[PDB]
Amino acid sequence: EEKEILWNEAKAFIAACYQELGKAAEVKDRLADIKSEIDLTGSYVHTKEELEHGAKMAWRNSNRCIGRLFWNSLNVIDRRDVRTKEEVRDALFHHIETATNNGKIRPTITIFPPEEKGEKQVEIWNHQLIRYAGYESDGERIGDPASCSLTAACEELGWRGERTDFDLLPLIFRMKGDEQPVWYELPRSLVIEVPITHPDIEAFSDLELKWYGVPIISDMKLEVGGIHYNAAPFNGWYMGTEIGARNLADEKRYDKLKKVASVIGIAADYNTDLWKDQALVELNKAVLHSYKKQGVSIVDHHTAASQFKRFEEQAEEAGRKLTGDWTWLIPPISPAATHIFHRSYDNSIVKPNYFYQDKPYE
Amino acid sequence: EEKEILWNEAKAFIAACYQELGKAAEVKDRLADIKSEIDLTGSYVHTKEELEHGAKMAWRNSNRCIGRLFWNSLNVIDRRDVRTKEEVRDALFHHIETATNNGKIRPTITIFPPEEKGEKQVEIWNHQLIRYAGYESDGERIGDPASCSLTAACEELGWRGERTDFDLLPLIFRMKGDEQPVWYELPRSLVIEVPITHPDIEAFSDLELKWYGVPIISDMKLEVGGIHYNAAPFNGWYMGTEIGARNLADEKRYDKLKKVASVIGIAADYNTDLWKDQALVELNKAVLHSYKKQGVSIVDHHTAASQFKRFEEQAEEAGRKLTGDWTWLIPPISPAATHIFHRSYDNSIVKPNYFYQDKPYE
Ligand code: HEM
Ligand code: HEM
Ligand SMILES: CNCc1ccccc1OCc1ccc2ccc(N)nc2c1
Ligand SMILES: CNCc1ccccc1OCc1ccc2ccc(N)nc2c1
Ligand SMILES: C[C@H](O)[C@H](O)[C@H]1CNc2nc(N)[nH]c(=O)c2N1
Ligand SMILES: C[C@H](O)[C@H](O)[C@H]1CNc2nc(N)[nH]c(=O)c2N1
Ligand SMILES: [Cl-]
Ligand SMILES: [Cl-]
Repeated sequence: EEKEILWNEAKAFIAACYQELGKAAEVKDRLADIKSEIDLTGSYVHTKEELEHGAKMAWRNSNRCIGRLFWNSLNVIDRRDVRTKEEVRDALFHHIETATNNGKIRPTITIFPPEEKGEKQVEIWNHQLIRYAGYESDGERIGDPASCSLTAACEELGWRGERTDFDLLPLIFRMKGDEQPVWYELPRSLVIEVPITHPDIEAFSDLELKWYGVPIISDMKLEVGGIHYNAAPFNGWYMGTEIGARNLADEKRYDKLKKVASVIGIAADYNTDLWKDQALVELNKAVLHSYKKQGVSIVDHHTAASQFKRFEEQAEEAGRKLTGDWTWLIPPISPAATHIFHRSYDNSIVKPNYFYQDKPYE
Repeated sequence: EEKEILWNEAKAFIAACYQELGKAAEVKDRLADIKSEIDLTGSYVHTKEELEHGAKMAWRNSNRCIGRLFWNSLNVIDRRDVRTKEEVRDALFHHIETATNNGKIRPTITIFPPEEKGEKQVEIWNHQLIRYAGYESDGERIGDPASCSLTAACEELGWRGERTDFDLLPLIFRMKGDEQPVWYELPRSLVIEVPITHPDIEAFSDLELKWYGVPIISDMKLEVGGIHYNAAPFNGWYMGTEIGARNLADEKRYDKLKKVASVIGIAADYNTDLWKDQALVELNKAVLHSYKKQGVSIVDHHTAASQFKRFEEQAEEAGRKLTGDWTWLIPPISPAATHIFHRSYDNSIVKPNYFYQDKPYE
């Protein structure tokens, strides 16, 4: 009965995947073998090629992603073999090292064993493999509020943060069978961080801002042909606005705009001065400059939008329908200056794809 | 059979309107009289109170409008009495003068006689009562491209523009019965314009930019209780971004960003410099400064969003459902710095409301 759903999702997926791979003739016999595998086992196992291509399609179908031009160059690491928490740990460490690539970031995904009966083999608690802790107590606020609750959950497990504004959270995950997750401190040698400086306002370094090099999302499920890879962390490189216009700017995040206005020498008293907008622009210029100066990959929202226009053009030529979420595709800074703002996008969900799933805590 | 639609729209409208006006008891007898009026005549006529309140509700229900906090102070001018093109003209002139109010702008609407059988009594061709002409020929581009086609249609009627970048289009409209519209040159004494200067970059005036004081939208239909007021031009004051981030910035409008970058002393060579964003911010600061210096009403996107937050709060207290179009409500500059960006809005259409209708030409 769920053997049903799996089979249909498998037919749809294998047909399209083998088609795109020029292997249309092998569809029939591969489906045959799958049809039997589901019967006996209650599931089927992807070939390395299907799994690599599915992860690529899934990125291609991510409506909210402006970076999709490069879907076909995704570096897929197949780690369906892992059985131990040491192996998971070492896999997660490797992912960080290989994706980082000394600053020249490789979009990469590491794929762990999929859910069995909706039962997770590996359950990752981090939202990104590399994220900063957040604390709030007695009015006091330190670090990244977005991480307050995961931070409290790590501190239930005998971890303790130093309470700087940029404590690296440990990796934390649970193995099937275990009642509590384990946690491992990140080796600082693996984590590139970028101090934020401004191209020509030297006082900007007084803010003592920094951010980490690589956003590695670890809380989404990759679904491919009815197989549910709940643990499959992936990374791109940052678009500068994500850091400069949100992580560092939002009132519910680091909330730095007033501090930025002060070091850039402008008043923060009157809305009509547009001081927040000016602060946002200088902060965002600073972030791109710092990543570039440090030789860590990053893209500005204008170039990103240009690439996405190429993605739109490439999709039409291949005869693929384009889907997209206008509300996430527009950048949070000068959106009307990108072509994205001035057109609309069909927000339909096509599979394979990445999906939200609930965290264990919270 | 359309006597049907009219009656239902009339019941819905009178019930809600009289309710909001504390006149619930008068609903039954007023409906009675309407029920008979439709029977005999094929339509019904609004009282002055219903028409004023309907126009106010219609603004309140405009999902794309961030300025709705002030819906209840709309100044409604009832001009259902007009029968001649001289009267229409003089009504349109008055609207400009009274809405402008020497710079202290009054949100106003002038309401002309409604459609009879879907037949317009008065058919206004302008998109705004005050707009700039646009020309394109032999690669050459002058004025406001948004106005290219209306401009060509006026020049079919024996008008001729001087071909500056800021020619005022004439008022142009057609009376039921007439085959061609008539046109009337706007008296310059009625039209306030604002030269764009920057608070502290004196070279900014070399761009020789200006814009008109009052946006008076003349192409939407006001619908109230099944009555279709195709001619009912209305105005607010500008939000600075409409001028600085769109009318003057869009490549398909005045396309000034490169020129702005030059006078503000920054390079326009590299996306990573975020020169468009910086140009956008200085251009927008300039617009707000110029309107304020000239004593012409204007609002910045931050204050506007704050007012709209108050509108949201006021709607909840009155037990009214809020509707809104997130994609138009977010400003095109620093949208993530307003609360609007971070919540969602039900885009349902509630009546009374303003609607798009086709232009005669094009
Ligand atoms: C290579 C550089 C990449 C860039 C610059 C990029 C850029 C972005 C941005 C800016 C967002 C929106 C975040 C926001 O507005 O808050 C996003 C969303 C997303 N991206 Fe990408 N991306 C890249 C690579 C990838 C990769 C490799 C994948 C997966 C294989 C991916 C999948 C997604 C998904 C699933 C979302 C939506 C997440 C959600 O719903 O919360 N992207 N991307
Ligand atoms: C008092 C100051 C006002 C301000 C600042 C204001 C602001 C705005 C803005 C910024 C937009 C969106 C334009 C865009 O994003 O391109 C808008 C849309 C709109 N406003 Fe207002 N508004 C005001 C008054 C009014 C009035 C008096 C009415 C009618 C009685 C009105 C009805 C609308 C409508 C119908 C739209 C949508 C038009 C469309 O769909 O094209 N507003 N308003
Ligand atoms: C469940 N959402 C996952 C998530 C957790 C923590 C931060 C952002 C997230 O999603 C937004 C998102 C997702 C994938 C991205 C890939 C690359 C990139 N530069 N930004 C990206 C941004
Ligand atoms: C059919 N759309 C009408 C229209 C024609 C020409 C310019 C803008 C328009 O609609 C957007 C619009 C509508 C009403 C507004 C009222 C006040 C204001 N400051 N901006 C406003 C902007
Ligand atoms: C239809 C499509 O979403 C279109 O490009 C919209 C985008 N959002 C907008 N938002 C505003 N404020 N004004 C516009 O003219 C548009 N155009
Ligand atoms: C659900 C609601 O639209 C929400 O505020 C969205 C708005 N658009 C967004 N767009 C981006 N890029 N990132 C976000 O986190 C959000 N949040
Ligand atoms: Cl992030
Ligand atoms: Cl306008």
